[PDB]
Formats: sequence, structure tokens, C-alpha cells
Amino acid sequence: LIPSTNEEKEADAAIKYLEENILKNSKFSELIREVRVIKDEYALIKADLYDVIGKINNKKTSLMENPKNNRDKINKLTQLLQNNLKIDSELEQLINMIDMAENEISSAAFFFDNAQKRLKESIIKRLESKNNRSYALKLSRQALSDARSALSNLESFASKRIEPMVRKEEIKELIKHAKTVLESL
Amino acid sequence: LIPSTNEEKEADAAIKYLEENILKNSKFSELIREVRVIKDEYALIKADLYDVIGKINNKKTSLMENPKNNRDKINKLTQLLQNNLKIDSELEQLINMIDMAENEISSAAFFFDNAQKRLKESIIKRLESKNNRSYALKLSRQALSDARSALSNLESFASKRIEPMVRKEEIKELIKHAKTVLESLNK
Repeated sequence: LIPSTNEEKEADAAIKYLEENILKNSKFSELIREVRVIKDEYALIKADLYDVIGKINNKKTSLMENPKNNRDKINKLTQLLQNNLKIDSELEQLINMIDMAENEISSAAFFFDNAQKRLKESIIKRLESKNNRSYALKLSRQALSDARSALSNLESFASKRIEPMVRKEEIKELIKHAKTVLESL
Repeated sequence: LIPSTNEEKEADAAIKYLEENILKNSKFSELIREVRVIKDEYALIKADLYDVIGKINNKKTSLMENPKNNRDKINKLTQLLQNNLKIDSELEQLINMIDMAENEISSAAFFFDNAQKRLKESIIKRLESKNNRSYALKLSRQALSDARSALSNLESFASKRIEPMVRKEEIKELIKHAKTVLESLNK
């Protein structure tokens, strides 16, 4: 199970290095909670901005059915509204930033996870080639052994048919000598 | 597909030794047939013997119910019967040598075909072990790569921590101010 090859060690070393001073200073669950707190905090800030923008617009609209008398008011309000669209715009960027961040840390846990799996899978395949190469050799030796048992069988066959091949006609005549002695008596 | 290792080579040579010197472009089946031909020849011969045993066991009981002095001309026929029964044995032996012969050539064929398959299996298995090793390397590299991806995100994440913790109070305050401006108009 231990990693052996230079590459297996090189991965193991990288994984254990994340594990034993990064993910033991600051673990994944507690990094995810970290961000989700501020993500929530920024959503309340958005909510509040949207509330005041709406109040700005609703006041401006009302004042606008009397725009001569409300010119100043309408101007402060127009300007004020335009300022908050800018605030909204910079807030969006930050909310984007915190979204990426939340993804990045969920990528990390993903990648880290997969990495551990990918190394387990590599060591297991190493052992599969080791077993396969070992079985090759043994196949090559069994093959040699079969060829020898084949040889030893072929020699046994060779020598067992000699007597029978050699005494056949000696026996054919030994019969059919004594046939003609049945003929005549 | 060609024998490379010393042990693949050594099995190659033991198979080809039989092909070249013992077998010589005459299948196992040919050797079987030749054994079968002589078992049939002996089959026939044992019939013939059995057949003229019967015929002695007549002219020894037949032509022996009118026998001009039975005791003497008995021996000659029992001598043959006995002289042609011991053979009936030597014959059974030879028939058995031929069956043992036929069984040997059966086992030869089994081991021979197995030598060939075992040898093909080993070459194939050897190549399989190297592909498995290629895949083990690819898998072990992808592990490093994944470990470095994970790093990249943890670095990237870490460099987004501070901008928002700083900027956020200032935004809270710009917001406080906006609603201050708006209340004030309403006076």
C-alpha cells in the first residue's frame, strides 16, 4: 500500500504537505463556514442598499408630480440615487469576489479529494502490473514444463509401440503356421 | 507477439524442439491414427487366434469321440491350446502396451497444446503488465496535478480574504450616510 515509485512519493509528499500544516492549521468545513458568514453579511448590506434606493426612487416619483416647487429636492434625490447605483456596482464586484472564493475552496476540497483517490488508484495499478509481470514469468515456466512433459510422454509412446510393431508378423505367421496343421492330420 | 525474455525464449526452443525433431509435420491426430491402425491389426489377430482356439477345441473334443487312442493324441492338441493360450496372454500384454501407447500420445497432445497457450499467455501478460504500468504513471502524475490545483484555489481563495473585510465597514457607513441625507430632505 505504501508508495514506492519516484512519482507516487512526489504526490504523497504534496498531499501530506497540504494535510499536515495547511489542513491542520485551517480545515475545509471551517473555511467554508468562514466565507458563508461574510457572504450572508454582504447580502444584508445589498438588502439595505436596495431598501434605501427604493425609498429614494419612491420619494422622487411623488415629488415629480410637482417638479417646479421640488426642483432642489428632486436634484438632491437624483444625485443621491446615482451615488447609490455606483455603491451598488462596487458592492456587486465584492459579492462576485466572495462567490469565486466560495467556489475556489469547494474546488480545493474536490481536487484534494480526487488527488487522494488518484494516488490510491495508481498504487493499486502498480501492484496489478507487478502481479501481471510475475504471472507472465510463471506462464513462461509452466510452458517450458508442459513442453518437457510432452517430450517425456512422446518418448513413452515411442518405446511402448516397439514390441507390438516388432512381434506382429512374428505372431501372424505363428498363428497361420498352425492353421495348415489344423487343415491336415 | 515474439518471444523476448530468456524464459519465453527457453519455452519457444522446447516447443520447436518437438516440432522440428519428434513431431515433424505429422499432427498428434496422425500419431493417434497410427496407434489405432495397429490396435485394429492386433484386434483382428486376437480374433483369428480365438477363432482357431474354437477349432482346436473341436478336433480335441471332435475327432476325439472316435479317437484312435485318446491319451497320446490329446497332449499335442492341449500342448497347442496351452502353446496358443500363453500367446493369447503375451498378446493381451501387447494390446495393453498399445492402449498405454494411445494414452501417452493423448497426454503428449494435451501438454503440447498447453505449452503453446501458456507461452502465448505469458507474452500477452508481459505486454499487459507494461500498459498497466503506463496507466499507473499517468494516474500518479494526475495525483500531483490535482494536489497542485487544490493548492492553487487555496492560494487564490486566500488572496480574496482581506479586500472585502476592509471595504465592508466603509460601505456600511456610505449606506448609513445615504439614509441620513434622505431623512433630512423630509424636513
